Amino acid sequence: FQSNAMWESKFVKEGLTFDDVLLVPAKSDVLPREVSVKTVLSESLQLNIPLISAGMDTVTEADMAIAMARQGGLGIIHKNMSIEQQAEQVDKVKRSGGLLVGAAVGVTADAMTRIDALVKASVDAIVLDTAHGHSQGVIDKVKEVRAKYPSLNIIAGNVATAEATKALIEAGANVVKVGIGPGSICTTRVVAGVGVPQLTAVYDCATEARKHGIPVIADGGIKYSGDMVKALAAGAHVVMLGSMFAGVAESPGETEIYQGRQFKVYRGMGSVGAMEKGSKLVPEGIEGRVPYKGPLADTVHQLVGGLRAGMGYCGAQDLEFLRENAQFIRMSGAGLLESHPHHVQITKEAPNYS
Amino acid sequence: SNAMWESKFVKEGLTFDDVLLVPAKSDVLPREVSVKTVLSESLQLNIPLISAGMDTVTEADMAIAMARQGGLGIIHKNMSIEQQAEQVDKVKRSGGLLVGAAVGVTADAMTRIDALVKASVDAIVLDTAHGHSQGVIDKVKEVRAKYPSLNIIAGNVATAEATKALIEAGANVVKVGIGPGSICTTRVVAGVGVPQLTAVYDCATEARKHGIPVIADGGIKYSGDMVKALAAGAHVVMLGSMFAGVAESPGETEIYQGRQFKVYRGMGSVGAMEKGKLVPEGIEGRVPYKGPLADTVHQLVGGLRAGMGYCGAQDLEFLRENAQFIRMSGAGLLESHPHHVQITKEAPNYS
Amino acid sequence: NAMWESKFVKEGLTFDDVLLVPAKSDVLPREVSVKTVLSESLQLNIPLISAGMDTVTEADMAIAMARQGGLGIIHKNMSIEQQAEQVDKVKRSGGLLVGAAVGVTADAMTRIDALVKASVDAIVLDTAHGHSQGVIDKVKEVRAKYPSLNIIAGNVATAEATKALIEAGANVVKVGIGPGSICTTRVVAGVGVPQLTAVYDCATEARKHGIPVIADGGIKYSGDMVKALAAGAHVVMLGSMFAGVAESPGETEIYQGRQFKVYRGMGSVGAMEKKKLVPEGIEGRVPYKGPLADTVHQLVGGLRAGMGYCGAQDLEFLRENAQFIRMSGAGLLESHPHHVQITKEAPNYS
Amino acid sequence: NAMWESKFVKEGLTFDDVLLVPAKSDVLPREVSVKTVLSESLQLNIPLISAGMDTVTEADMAIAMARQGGLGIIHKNMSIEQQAEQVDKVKRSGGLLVGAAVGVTADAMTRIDALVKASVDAIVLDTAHGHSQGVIDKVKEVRAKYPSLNIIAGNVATAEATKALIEAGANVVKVGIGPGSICTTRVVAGVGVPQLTAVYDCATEARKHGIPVIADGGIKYSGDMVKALAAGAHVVMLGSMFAGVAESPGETEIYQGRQFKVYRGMGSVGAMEKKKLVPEGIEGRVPYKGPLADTVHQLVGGLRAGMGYCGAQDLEFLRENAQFIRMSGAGLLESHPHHVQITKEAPNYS
Ligand SMILES: C=C(C)c1cccc(C(C)(C)NC(=O)Nc2ccc(Cl)c(N[C@@H]3OC[C@@H](O)[C@@H](O)[C@H]3O)c2)c1
Ligand SMILES: C=C(C)c1cccc(C(C)(C)NC(=O)Nc2ccc(Cl)c(N[C@@H]3OC[C@@H](O)[C@@H](O)[C@H]3O)c2)c1
Ligand SMILES: C=C(C)c1cccc(C(C)(C)NC(=O)Nc2ccc(Cl)c(N[C@@H]3OC[C@@H](O)[C@@H](O)[C@H]3O)c2)c1
Ligand SMILES: C=C(C)c1cccc(C(C)(C)NC(=O)Nc2ccc(Cl)c(N[C@@H]3OC[C@@H](O)[C@@H](O)[C@H]3O)c2)c1
Ligand SMILES: O=c1[nH]cnc2c1ncn2[C@@H]1O[C@H](COP(=O)(O)O)[C@@H](O)[C@H]1O
Ligand SMILES: O=c1[nH]cnc2c1ncn2[C@@H]1O[C@H](COP(=O)(O)O)[C@@H](O)[C@H]1O
Ligand SMILES: O=c1[nH]cnc2c1ncn2[C@@H]1O[C@H](COP(=O)(O)O)[C@@H](O)[C@H]1O
Ligand SMILES: O=c1[nH]cnc2c1ncn2[C@@H]1O[C@H](COP(=O)(O)O)[C@@H](O)[C@H]1O
Ligand SMILES: [K+]
Ligand SMILES: [K+]
Ligand SMILES: [K+]
Ligand SMILES: [K+]
Repeated sequence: FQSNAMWESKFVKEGLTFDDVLLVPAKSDVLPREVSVKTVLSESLQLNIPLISAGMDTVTEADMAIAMARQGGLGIIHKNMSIEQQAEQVDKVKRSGGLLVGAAVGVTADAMTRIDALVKASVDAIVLDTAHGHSQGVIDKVKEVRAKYPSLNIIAGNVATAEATKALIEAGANVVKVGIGPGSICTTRVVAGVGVPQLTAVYDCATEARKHGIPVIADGGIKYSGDMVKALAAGAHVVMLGSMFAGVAESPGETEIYQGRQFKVYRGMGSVGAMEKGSKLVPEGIEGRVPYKGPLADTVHQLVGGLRAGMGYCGAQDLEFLRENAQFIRMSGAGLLESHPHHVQITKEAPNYS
Repeated sequence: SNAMWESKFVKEGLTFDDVLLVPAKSDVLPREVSVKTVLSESLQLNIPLISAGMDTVTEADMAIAMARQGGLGIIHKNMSIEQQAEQVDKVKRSGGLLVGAAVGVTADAMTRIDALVKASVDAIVLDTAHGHSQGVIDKVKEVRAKYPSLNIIAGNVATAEATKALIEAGANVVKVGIGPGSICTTRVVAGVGVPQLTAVYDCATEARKHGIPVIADGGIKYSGDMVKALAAGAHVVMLGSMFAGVAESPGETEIYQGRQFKVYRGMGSVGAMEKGKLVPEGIEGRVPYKGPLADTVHQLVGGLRAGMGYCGAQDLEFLRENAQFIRMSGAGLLESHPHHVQITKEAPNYS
Repeated sequence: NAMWESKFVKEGLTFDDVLLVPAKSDVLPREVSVKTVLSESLQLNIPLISAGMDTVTEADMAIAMARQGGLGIIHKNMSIEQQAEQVDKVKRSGGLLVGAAVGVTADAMTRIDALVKASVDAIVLDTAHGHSQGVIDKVKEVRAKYPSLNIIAGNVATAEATKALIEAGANVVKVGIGPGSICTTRVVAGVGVPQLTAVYDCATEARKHGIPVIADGGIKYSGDMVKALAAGAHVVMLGSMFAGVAESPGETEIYQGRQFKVYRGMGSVGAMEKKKLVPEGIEGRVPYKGPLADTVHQLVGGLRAGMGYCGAQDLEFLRENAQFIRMSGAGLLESHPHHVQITKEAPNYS
Repeated sequence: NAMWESKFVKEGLTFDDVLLVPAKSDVLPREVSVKTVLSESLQLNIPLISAGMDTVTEADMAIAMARQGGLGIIHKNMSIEQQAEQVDKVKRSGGLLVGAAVGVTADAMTRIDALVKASVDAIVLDTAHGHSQGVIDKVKEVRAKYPSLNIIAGNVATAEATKALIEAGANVVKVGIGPGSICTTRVVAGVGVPQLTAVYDCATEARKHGIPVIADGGIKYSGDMVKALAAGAHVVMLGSMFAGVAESPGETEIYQGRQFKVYRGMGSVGAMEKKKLVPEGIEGRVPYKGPLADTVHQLVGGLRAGMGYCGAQDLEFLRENAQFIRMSGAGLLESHPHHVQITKEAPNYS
């Protein structure tokens, strides 16, 4: 009947994102240079740094995955290519000294065929990427892959609620990817009206996944290295970055001079440009440019450096302590203005602030 | 009694940019969801879109295009009674299409309604600035007593009491929206308004008891705002600025800075009132030319279908009854839009 | 330990935080009564007062304001003789109501005596901090010598300060610490109360004694005046919205083909000159708007629209029954015109 | 589970989130006392300390700050002999008070020995994270060797951190992690506390031991200083507001016809080289302001006006009695001047 308790709970929940909070410094006994940033995603997947490059056609291919793995991270080779081409990218990364590599797979009828070639190429993890992870199609596809490959690392997403996280874990997924709408090139929340603020989404999903011993991945919305520290402190084992990697030298594509500086193309996989590469349509992403940042090593050094400093401020020896003990404090828009530089004209741009 | 003095600053309101829709378990794909909606027995739409009854938005060509897309058009009342009845008759002659017409609360209101009924209009829109007026209530009772089977759309209102008053007067559809229009200054020049998402939610809460649908009119800037309006209790949304740049809109295309634009102004603006001193409650402006209506409608329905898919809603009734929101700050809004990226090209659904 | 734990308890609201809730209405906007009674000998046909500033109100402004049904406050940045002649000029042109600003100094009573001889209708004892012992002692001194004189005291922003001035003998209290468009008090001194909360807090106290309050400062559109009156104020005082009017002092200057007029705070460097100075105001310019009658028509028109939305037959009903709803910053962007390139200016929105 | 469920419970306020509520005042701004006592051997006529940065305070700045009634902290980006000569130069200029900054290294004890022999008045054991064991162990090592030396330890932003440094030997605590105008700690590390909540939380613990705190960073206008003192701080520390005066280190540059001075964070690349460093500061420029005396007069002038609004005859009354009121971003826009095109620059606003 009309006894709709859902009607009066429509506007009950509240959500927080990175710019809403700060990490509260605590007693510390460990220097930043001696903290442990290693993380374990499964029994056959350990990362020395908690950084994964996104599986997008302007972010990660073979050269990016090789450079990411040599930094201690992981690269997800995108799926906007043929099955044999993607397997050739995976095989190229594997032969380069026994490095880790991942590959993205869509939820289509041809998914099992693509996963077969990736497993034959000795892929370490597949990423069942989709816009709405909490669908029956993704759930059924996780179970079919789990039955065929019991020892394969499966990364499933994207989700933003605890119930969605529970459904993917009991379907076979050993890693859950969190993020509906936070991406720098994403318009899902604008054209569809759906999303969860990324920090609340990471906290709600990690709350459910910690009951089963499953890690979660913070995917999208990270603009500065401090946002990565907040995502890990909110419960995530590892973060996935797109915009902060699209400008590095190992990224696909060359440099074009724009506004007098070198720029690189960065576009969403749900944009018009990306969807036509693998084919009106209602897009959920945009196309654009990010500044050129030189080699990947210089960017990863700044990222890890900011994490080590933040863990020093919080007294975290390893990521598990930060995940379980770090406390936040909420601030208003005025607090954000105070957090950034203010009332001073910046002359030289810093390696970690633009 | 100091009850009214102590409750002045108690209520709180939310707009579209304050909230997001929470994803839920989904068994349906966006292309297999149903966007149909029923306002009454004699007024069913294939898509939940109504074009605003404004002189720069909807005339005969716009109403014909809206109906052939599955929606509805409201012929504006800034014309003679014979001209509005003739435009209604043109739309009906184009294949029995659904069409509406706007009527004010004046002395010639019944005369204009008499001519619109003879033209076989499908719905009368008694539109006024303050729907919670005694004159508006009396007019609805005067029309309902004369035409017991006529679809009467009354507005605009923004509170639960006003919704109950118009329903008890005879209105079978209620229009919600005081202030949120893109060309509206009512909240600025008069200080009166209710945040549109809270207004829709409060009016639908009262209207759902009596089985009366509400129209979310004004404030919609992207296709995601329409999803939030329907999820908040609205059966159908009304759009103005989203339809002004469409080729089927009345008025020719102007050239400004080489680009193509179309005039868009509020019915309470100075220019609109001089057509048919003054204290205006709207402004006059221009919007970019968007081309044929079919391209704009495709993007709007596509975002709605994607939104219903995220929420696991097969039909619009499930969205109204089950969709949950989450509140966010301004920082959440900035995260929701694209950010820290130099946009290269404009998207079809993101301007 | 109670004062230490209550430092951050209070919350405050301003005009852009709220909207008025429409209500059942049986009255058309052209039927409403905008009259207001400040005292037995001070009745206004419109709830509008022009601020006592040297770029807003002099003889010509006060004459035009009073003819529209309002009131003008002649500023005090002039000699006693010159201010007495300004007041007499307004009285000699039809017997119009007029007010005059007076500061708290040793010269205060001498200036008040000349204004009273000029048949001034209301003295505005305007100071930066109305909640001081010097201002209170001055109000008792003036009321003792002039029992029938209308005394407007300010500025204050708390219920405690409102009660102190009423018990001192003031019959009208002026509210506003910081919200002025040219004011920097909250920036340079860190002190203030959000104007809508200040009006409501002071009106809550003043209504117990049957004393009206003036909402002074922060009004940038006609809708802000409606909110201030609905929050408990009997009348509003405007500065920036009258500084561009032709009847204001100063000439019109043209900048990039558009006319402007000078507008500055009385605590700015320029006003007090007319290194050792620490100002609490800035100096700037506002667009030229032409005759006062056009601005007043838009102002009263916007008020009549708002009173119609609220079902207020008179200002006393709106003062006691109007309800607000709070909104965020996204609600403010929705309230203003948005996502449309504005082609031409409106007479009440620029 | 308790630590997991309390992650997002606390809420923090900054300067632009609140205003000071005006109260009854029997005291004029010119007759209030702005003196403060940090310890028995460190008393200041005005509550101003210039930051220990290579673009803010050296010998000339500390001399001018001391002659104005404040204190200057010699930065540590120089050899031990250079810093001792700078401290000695300030002492030779009429027995003026001077402070010196010291880092937490193995060289710290040797640097402190040379500063003590130069008759330094207070050392500033400054570091990025004052709530670490190395900073605690260093304070205890310095306190044991110099029981009468004024030790200012920081930086911190938590009551627990304040207690740890107090029990280690520090008689003055410096509050501030993030709010600096040139600081990017909160951006690149994600760590910080809104400055006004940090000052209030740390002063809450410090006052239970009779220990003063220093509000360090985030002050953009004179009103922010009044809020920091009213939040519980005995004295404020300024960097950006002092870097543009003549007495600060560096020389004047020209940019777009105006005069500027270089101002950079000590955690910036330029300050540390004086691509392996991960900086927590930026390099920039600030407009030239002239002699220090003109800036100090506007700062103290804002404090005297704010204390007059609050009815605080001394700084102790302001810390113990001043009440705040919270406001939204709309209230912040009302606080600043608005809807008026500013024509002239005020000596205390932009
Ligand atoms: C004012 C700032 C912020 C600043 C100034 C100059 C330079 C810095 C740099 C950029 C170097 N960043 C920094 O040192 N970050 C930091 C972060 C977290 C922690 Cl826990 C620590 N912990 C230890 O504290 C004790 C002492 O040994 C310190 O040297 C350090 O090793 C340090 C920053
Ligand atoms: C990263 C994003 C957002 C993105 C990337 C590339 C492309 C897209 C596009 C723009 C194509 N939009 C999208 O797919 N929208 C969407 C919306 C709502 C729902 Cl419920 C679904 N549901 C189904 O999920 C399971 C699987 O069947 C999927 O194929 C899908 O049909 C999809 C978006
Ligand atoms: C805001 C919109 C959409 C708008 C559109 C065109 C024009 C207007 C104008 C600018 C004319 N302003 C308006 O009419 N203001 C208004 C304010 C308050 C009240 Cl109470 C009323 N009451 C109505 O008076 C007339 C009659 O319809 C009565 O029945 C009653 O409803 C009207 C505004
Ligand atoms: C409208 C403003 C703000 C303004 C207008 C013109 C000039 C001013 C100036 C810039 C001069 N600042 C000012 O006076 N600041 C102020 C601050 C705090 C207090 Cl407590 C007081 N107390 C007053 O001392 C003198 C005496 O009148 C006392 O009775 C009492 O009123 C004054 C400001
Ligand atoms: O076009 C798209 N629409 C919505 N989300 C996208 C799209 N393309 C990439 N994403 C997401 O955004 C993430 C990277 O965004 P960023 O790191 O914040 O710039 C990816 O890992 C995806 O999860
Ligand atoms: O001038 C006016 N004043 C106030 N509201 C108006 C005016 N003109 C149109 N509207 C409203 O605004 C709606 C369209 O606004 P939009 O869809 O946001 O651009 C219309 O359907 C009316 O409800
Ligand atoms: O310089 C000043 N400092 C602080 N407040 C002022 C100053 N000058 C005028 N005001 C106040 O600001 C009001 C007008 O401001 P406005 O109408 O909002 O622009 C006046 O009536 C005074 O109450
Ligand atoms: O580079 C740095 N990183 C972080 N904080 C800094 C740095 N340099 C100075 N600070 C802090 O910022 C204060 C001055 O900043 P300001 O007065 O707000 O502009 C100093 O007293 C230090 O506490
Ligand atoms: K900062
Ligand atoms: K986004
Ligand atoms: K509007
Ligand atoms: K102001």
